[PDB]
Amino acid sequence: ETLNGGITDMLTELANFEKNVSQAIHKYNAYRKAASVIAKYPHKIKSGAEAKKLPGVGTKIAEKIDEFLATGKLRKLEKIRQDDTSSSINFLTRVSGIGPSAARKFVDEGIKTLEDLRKNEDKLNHHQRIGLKYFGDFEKRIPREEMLQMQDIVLNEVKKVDSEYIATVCGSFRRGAESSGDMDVLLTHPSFTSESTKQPKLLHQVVEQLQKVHFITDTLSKGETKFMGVCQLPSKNDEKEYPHRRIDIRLIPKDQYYCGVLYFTGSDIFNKNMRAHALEKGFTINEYTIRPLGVTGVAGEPLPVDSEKDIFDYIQWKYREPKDRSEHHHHHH
DNA sequence: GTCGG
DNA sequence: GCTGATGCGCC
DNA sequence: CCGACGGCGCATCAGC
Ligand SMILES: [Mn+2]
Ligand SMILES: [Mn+2]
Ligand SMILES: [Mn+2]
Ligand SMILES: [Mn+2]
Ligand SMILES: [Mn+2]
Ligand SMILES: [Mn+2]
Ligand code: NA
Ligand code: NA
Ligand code: NA
Ligand code: NA
Ligand code: NA
Ligand code: NA
Ligand code: NA
Repeated sequence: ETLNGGITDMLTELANFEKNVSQAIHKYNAYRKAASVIAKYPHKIKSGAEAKKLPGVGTKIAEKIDEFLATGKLRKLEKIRQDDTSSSINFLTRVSGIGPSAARKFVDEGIKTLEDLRKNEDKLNHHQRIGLKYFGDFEKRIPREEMLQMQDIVLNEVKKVDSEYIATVCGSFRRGAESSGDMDVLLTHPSFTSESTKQPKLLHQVVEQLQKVHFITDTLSKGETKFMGVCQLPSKNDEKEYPHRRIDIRLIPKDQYYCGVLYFTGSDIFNKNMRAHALEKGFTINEYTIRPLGVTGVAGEPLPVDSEKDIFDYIQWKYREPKDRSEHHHHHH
């Protein structure tokens, strides 16, 4: 059903090879960009020349597209698929906590399959152990209806610790997706701003309560402002158990909420595009601030921002609503 | 790998 | 302890 | 070996 679906799958697959196997993070991003603009292109691509007009598609991808349009495949990708070392490395990176470095190391030590991973628990750190343990569950997408139940648990229990926390479920959920990979919760509290931490355990207290009602079930990593863990909906009595889910919680300075929500709403590729455009307009954006770059490449004072749209306005973009910050594709008949 | 120099 | 590099993660 | 490319939190290491 997807317009230019073959091409866009081909680019995503090369991208992943580059990140996981080549550890070539810049080529990964070039292939992701190429895939993103091709998938948002509303016409069927017929040659490499055409694709080459799109920003981020250059001679080599045009050559591949030309090849893919002739044969319906890419010999470069056939070779990679036959390579059992690449394949196992690629696979191992899908476990949370195993990245391209650990995957390569595991694979040359004879750990090539899940079965092999579950045999060598003792080599895994705590993150990796938890990612192994929930590997199948984490592959499942969360239906928006379960996101609503998880939301109702998180808001209720946040309120119970302190009425002046505000929690906002961002990510794909806030962009309106019908399913989400995980749940990302943006949290503020007026004791925490860019200038002061008036209370010390602001994030912890929330996490503690979420463990106490048995909603958060495991921890991957945790600091003063970002928690990363596992969570799970409580089931109907006797009914089947719900799969475990990833949950991310980020506490942001109350007075930098808009930059924070912009960041945490994504998509990841919108953020990258938006922040790249800001750079070429002479601004630098992160989850806290938008700052102008000095003539010498150095960021100055933060600019005032009273809404998400103020940030767009600064870099001369039409405000795009959350739903329009997702990636999209087109269809053929 | 692509683009701005 | 601090700073800076590497690895892995978030959007 | 042209160099930038989005920006940063948490975990852990190295060197001081
Ligand atoms: Mn579709
Ligand atoms: Mn489009
Ligand atoms: Mn998410
Ligand atoms: Mn997440
Ligand atoms: Mn028809
Ligand atoms: Mn994501
Ligand atoms: Na097609
Ligand atoms: Na181009
Ligand atoms: Na991974
Ligand atoms: Na920890
Ligand atoms: Na489970
Ligand atoms: Na631009
Ligand atoms: Na205002």
